Amino acid sequence: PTGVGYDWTGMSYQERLSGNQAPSLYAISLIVVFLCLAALYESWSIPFS
Amino acid sequence: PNFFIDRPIFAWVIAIIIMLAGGLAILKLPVAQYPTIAPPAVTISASYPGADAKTVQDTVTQVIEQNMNGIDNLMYMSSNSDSTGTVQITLTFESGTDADIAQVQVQNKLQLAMPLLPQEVQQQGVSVEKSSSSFLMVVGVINTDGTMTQEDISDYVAANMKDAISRTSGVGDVQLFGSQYAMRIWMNPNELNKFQLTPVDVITAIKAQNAQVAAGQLGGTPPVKGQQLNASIIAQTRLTSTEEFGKILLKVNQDGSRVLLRDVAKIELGGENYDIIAEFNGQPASGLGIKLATGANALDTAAAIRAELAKMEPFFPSGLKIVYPYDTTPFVKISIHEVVKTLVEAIILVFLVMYLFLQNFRATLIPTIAVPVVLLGTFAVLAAFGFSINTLTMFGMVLAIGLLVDDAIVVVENVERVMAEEGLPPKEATRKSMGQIQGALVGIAMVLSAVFVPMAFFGGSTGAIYRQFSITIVSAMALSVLVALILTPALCATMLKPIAKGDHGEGKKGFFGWFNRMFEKSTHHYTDSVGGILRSTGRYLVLYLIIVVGMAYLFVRLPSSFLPDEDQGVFMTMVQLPAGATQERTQKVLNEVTHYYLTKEKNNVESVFAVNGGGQNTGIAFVSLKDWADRPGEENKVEAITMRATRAFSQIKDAMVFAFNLPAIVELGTATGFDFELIDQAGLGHEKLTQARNQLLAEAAKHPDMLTSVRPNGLEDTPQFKIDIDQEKAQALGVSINDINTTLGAAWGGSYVNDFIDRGRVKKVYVMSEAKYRMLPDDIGDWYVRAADGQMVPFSAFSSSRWEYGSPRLERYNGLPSMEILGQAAPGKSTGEAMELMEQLASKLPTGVGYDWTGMSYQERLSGNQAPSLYAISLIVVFLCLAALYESWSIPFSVMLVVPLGVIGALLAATFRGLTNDVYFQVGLLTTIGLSAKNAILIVEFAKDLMDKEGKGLIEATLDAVRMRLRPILMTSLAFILGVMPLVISTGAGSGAQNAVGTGVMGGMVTATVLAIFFVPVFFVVVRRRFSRKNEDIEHSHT
Amino acid sequence: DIAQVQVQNKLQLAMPLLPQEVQQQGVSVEKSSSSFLMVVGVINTDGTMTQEDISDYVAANMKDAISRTSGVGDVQLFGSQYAMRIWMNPNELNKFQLTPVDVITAIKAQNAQVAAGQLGGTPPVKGQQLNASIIAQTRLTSTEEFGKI
Amino acid sequence: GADAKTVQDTVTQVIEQNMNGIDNLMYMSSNSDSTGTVQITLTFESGTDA
Amino acid sequence: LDTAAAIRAELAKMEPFFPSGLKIVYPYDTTPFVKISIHEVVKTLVEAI
Ligand SMILES: CCCCCCCCCCCCO[C@@H]1O[C@H](CO)[C@@H](O[C@H]2O[C@H](CO)[C@@H](O)[C@H](O)[C@H]2O)[C@H](O)[C@H]1O
Repeated sequence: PTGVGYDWTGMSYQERLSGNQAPSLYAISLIVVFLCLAALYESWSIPFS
Repeated sequence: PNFFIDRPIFAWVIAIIIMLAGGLAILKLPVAQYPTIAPPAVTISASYPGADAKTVQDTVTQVIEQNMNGIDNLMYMSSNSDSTGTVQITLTFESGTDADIAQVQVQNKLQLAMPLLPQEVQQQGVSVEKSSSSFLMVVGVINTDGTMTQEDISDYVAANMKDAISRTSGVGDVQLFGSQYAMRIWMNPNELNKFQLTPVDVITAIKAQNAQVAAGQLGGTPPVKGQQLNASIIAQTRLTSTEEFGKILLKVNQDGSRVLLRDVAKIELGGENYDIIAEFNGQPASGLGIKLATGANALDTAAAIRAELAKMEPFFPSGLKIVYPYDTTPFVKISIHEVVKTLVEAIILVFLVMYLFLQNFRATLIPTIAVPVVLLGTFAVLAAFGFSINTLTMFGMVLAIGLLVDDAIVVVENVERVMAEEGLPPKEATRKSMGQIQGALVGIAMVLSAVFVPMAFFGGSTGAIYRQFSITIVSAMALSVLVALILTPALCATMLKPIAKGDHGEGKKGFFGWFNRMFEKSTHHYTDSVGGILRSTGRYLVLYLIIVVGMAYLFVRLPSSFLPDEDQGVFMTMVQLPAGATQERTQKVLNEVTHYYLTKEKNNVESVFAVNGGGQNTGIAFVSLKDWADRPGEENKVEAITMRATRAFSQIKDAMVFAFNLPAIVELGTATGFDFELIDQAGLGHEKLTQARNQLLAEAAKHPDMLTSVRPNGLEDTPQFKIDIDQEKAQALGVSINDINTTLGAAWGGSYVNDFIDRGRVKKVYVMSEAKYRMLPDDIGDWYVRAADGQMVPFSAFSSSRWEYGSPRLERYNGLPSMEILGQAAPGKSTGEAMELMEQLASKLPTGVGYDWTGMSYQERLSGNQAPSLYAISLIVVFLCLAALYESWSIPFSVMLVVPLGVIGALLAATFRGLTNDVYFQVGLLTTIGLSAKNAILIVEFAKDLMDKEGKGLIEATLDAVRMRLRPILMTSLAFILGVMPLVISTGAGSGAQNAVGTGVMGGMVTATVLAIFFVPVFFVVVRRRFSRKNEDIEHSHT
Repeated sequence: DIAQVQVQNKLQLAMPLLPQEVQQQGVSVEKSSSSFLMVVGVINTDGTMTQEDISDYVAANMKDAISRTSGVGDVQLFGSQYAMRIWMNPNELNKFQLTPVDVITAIKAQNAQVAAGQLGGTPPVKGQQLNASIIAQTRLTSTEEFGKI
Repeated sequence: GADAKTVQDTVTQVIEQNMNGIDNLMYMSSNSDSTGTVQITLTFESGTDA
Repeated sequence: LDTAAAIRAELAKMEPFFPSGLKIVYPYDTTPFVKISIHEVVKTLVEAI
């Protein structure tokens, strides 16, 4: 009924945390690797390739 | 550097990364109006019901000032002992101490003296609190139907909202203003003398019939073997209603009928205490003071608290509505809105200059990219070092905009300048040009951070204040020189368009460049001229000395504020009734004040909070004003508002009432002025010291040419009421003195006796006299004390009564008896001098009359001997760095000599606006100096380069140099002064700052550069004439 | 600091289980030294005063601000502060039919402050004009007034 | 000797209103027993100074 | 050496409100030694230069 909600805590809280962390983490990490290659290698292309 | 010219995209990558660290830093960057600035203060508060000033000073105040030994980093200890029975001891610690550790040490030394306190104090509370007087917001609570009083609303407040406000995001401390529902029994004296009863019986029976009892449990361990049942055994449950307390027994008569509580007194859920009485526009109200969480954003906490109350709005009882007296937040949104507008605006202006001078969209696109970055990164390094977006940090940004604007400009310019001069394709041009300005750039970085780090190391609140700017600006400057060394040269080599040798695009533009000629012509005019002013020198040295001396005179004749007072959307008008006054009179003058603001300020005043604030004797009104867009004019602003209000309450009253606007940062050293503390040190009487204070009243009032407005900061003695109990007569009749005093006490002050439990919240239970039977001294006759053998004795049988004098508010300083004395320096004179004359006057005072400083006068007494040492370090570090950059111990003087030329024009205009030598003015001063020196440096170096690496003469060289350095100096100062312009001519929110910064700066830039482009080569050329014969002249060499 | 406060914390778990003589005579928690950092001496050349007078001056004018210096662990006082000292006469006590108990209880009665009160105290009556302090049983200041006990 | 709904609206709920402005707090959870016990657990941001 | 200097300022401050003839004396203090002892290491370093 109305106003009866849910949560995870302890164990399940921290795992909701790793879920919530997955996408941004491959986002940031993937985008860094990009910069680093475009930087070491003077190319815009090698990063897309 | 040279490196990135060929590695542009490496440059872009670092740019990007600084940007994303920046943008990230910016998305999640805290905001408040000002950063934490005040030394840590913890106040211990406790109340002793019924007590007078000396009772709380001499039973509790002192037991704590004796047990507060060995706590880390004590700065000073200061206590009020109010006749309301409350005692408040303020411990301020060394600036930058762990707030928390301090407080816990304090709370624990307290928890150890706790057994040497009286019993009422122990049960009434001793609290240890961090004392920031800065509440993020005050929400007022009202009822449209006017259904309830204040005590009801108040209890509602304590019962429903503080829970859901304190759960709101960003809300740190939540505080309750008012008295909750407590069980209030108003005794009836005649009704009690009736039945052979005293307050003793009242209290004692009340204790019997209302508590819980050490309960017990069935099947309890260890049970018997094979046991079966185990559950809770309910005992004496605390009483729920008045209706049950009426029926509690006080005395059984012979003929059986019982005498209940209901009989002898009026019984009601009442207020816990009724000293403080509040109206929001005449409608009764209670209030909440919300403090922002630590490391929290102010504006969201505002918006969240607001959505939180708005949802709860429909479940408010009949007619109750939420209102807003106080909110630092909307002003914060608008000041910040205006700083962003500025930074962006200066960017647009730089664009307009760069275009309308270099007239090529790509060139103008570069600096456009440079600053957003330096901005972001700066935002980031400050994010890294953990600052916040406050007035000090953002205006610390504005002040550095000139350095950013200039760093980018110098480079793009010199490059273009090189192509236009020589006809290299863009790259080789940029390499050449970076080649020209590189050594300078690292140099400038070193001289700039040489004037900006020393100001960081200042001490106390002022030093904090400075550290904000110092760091803000070293970061902006740092990132901008690097951007200048890494990206921008690469941006030039890349997106910059080649310009034909000997171009200058002279004329050609029928529609446009009818200007380029004008500027070319005037540029030779210019060279012509400067050579002429090196042709004879003397005049211009005199002229210089003139300017310097003027610089100084003006300097002396300048005012010294701390921070400008700003129209902050709210202010307060505080009220003081004559000594001895009552609630109703004070209250009267308040209703008159309130109605006045609502009358003769109908177009302005939005709302008034009247706080008849215990003690009675004083009252106070917190005042709200409508949004800034509906108070446009000059007479509609706080200046005028407060003036017309003090005009109102000046003559026409029997009570003194002033109306004022607040300092910006709440805990402000009042500029010219001081906090003197006069201390008693010999086992001396309060009498003697008060009379000593009178003496220094006479001695400081006799010196108007130094000191101005010297005052005590407390409430003077008032007459009090002495009731001398003939103990003999009491031991005679057989009455117990414990019973006489404890009954008397219960009668006029009251006694906290029990707790009760209403609706599922535990609340207090007091017992006092009904109003009308404890008011005027004759009421003493109305009360009775029963002996051990059982008979009634009126009080006028065993006591004598009289009037006398006493002090209601007993003050202490660092453990000893003292009297606090505020004061400021004569209209012209300085605080330091005044403080000195105060020492010479107070030196006239008695043995056991010693003196000391605190707070404002403390902070101002120690870290003010730092100014000269820090600018000594600055002069020497800056000098040493330049001595390195040029290869001379002497040439540095040719650039250090410009420093007055900018300073002079700043104070000029600053006096012409009659502003004040404040922080904003001063960091401005530096900034001004700083660019004056950068440009001086670029010119000096260019000259020298010509002399050396080309073997050009000295005079020709200076000419050439200054010539190639004319076009940029102008572009920048042009851009700057033109972006800054709005700071000077802007009102709207908070523009006291905007103007204060802007003025000195703009004036500064005008005289700075207008002087620079003539005095620099003079400075150079003369100073350069204290060096070697052969070489001299010069013009051969060998590359 | 942290240590001091955890230890002081377990000490609060022992505090209501300690007697009142102990509680009111003083329990102290110190992160202090092993030995003496220094010893400050207080004297009088002319010998105008005895020694206990000097001592009183030491706990009355001086000791409080020394134990508050930042960085000072403990102060020890070589001597005692002035306290109102009553030395009973035993035979004199059997004489008048009295014991030390009477002494204590009576001394408690004739010497304290008391929840006094206020004329015009809130809530006053409508149209009230007076609001002032009611002075009560004052604690006794001198030896002589202890004589009359 | 006290009961549960007694300890919670006299001791527990009184404490959770003073736990405002505690830094690096993740979640708050409290038990209120008639065995005489009342118990409050504050779990904090991962890595907070204990 | 610092707690020392602070106790000096507090005491020097307390001197004047003392009664008739009172004087402070110095029986014990580890400090003058610390200062003067490290000071002789200094005289050394310099003369040695
Ligand atoms: C912002 C763009 C820059 C262009 C602005 C040009 C205006 C210059 C304003 C102030 C500079 C002083 O201007 C200059 O003063 C000196 C006088 O010492 C003149 O110099 C002249 O006078 C003195 C004698 O009086 C002679 O030794 C000198 O040979 C002679 O040519 C300059 O020819 C004159 O132009």
